[PDB]
Amino acid sequence: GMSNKFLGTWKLVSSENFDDYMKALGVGLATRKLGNLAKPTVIISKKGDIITIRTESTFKNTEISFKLGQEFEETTADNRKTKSIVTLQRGSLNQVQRWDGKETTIKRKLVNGKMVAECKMKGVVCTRIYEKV
Ligand SMILES: CCCCCCCCCCCCCCCC(=O)O
Repeated sequence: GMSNKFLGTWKLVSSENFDDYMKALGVGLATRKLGNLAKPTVIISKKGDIITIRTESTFKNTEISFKLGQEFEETTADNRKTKSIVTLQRGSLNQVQRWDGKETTIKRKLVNGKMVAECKMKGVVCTRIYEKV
């Protein structure tokens, strides 16, 4: 299953191309301005085969709980109501969200002890680097 090295608290230290990613998702300007300023904490935990990813920031908190390979309903930080799934691939923790005939992916992987999130929408790609704290 998911590596235990994902478990714990992670802090955003770098974000690249997040503004264009949010645009591609259809996020409006005022929300994007706050989104670009946010430096969330992400807390990954597990109870049995249920994994929880909680995101905390001054602007927005989100939380998803899921089993790998099992579709679930998600309300995103930007309040999209999506059909989502999280699966592993070569140890990467990969999330897909689908809504209104659209799709976006968020791939979270461990790289030299950091967690790197790569987000893709319509060929637009974001990279967010987190330090374990
Ligand atoms: C919770 C982040 C700040 C709030 C930003 C709200 C508008 C965009 C939200 C949707 C995209 C979220 C992608 C997060 C990927 C990650 O975990 O780094």
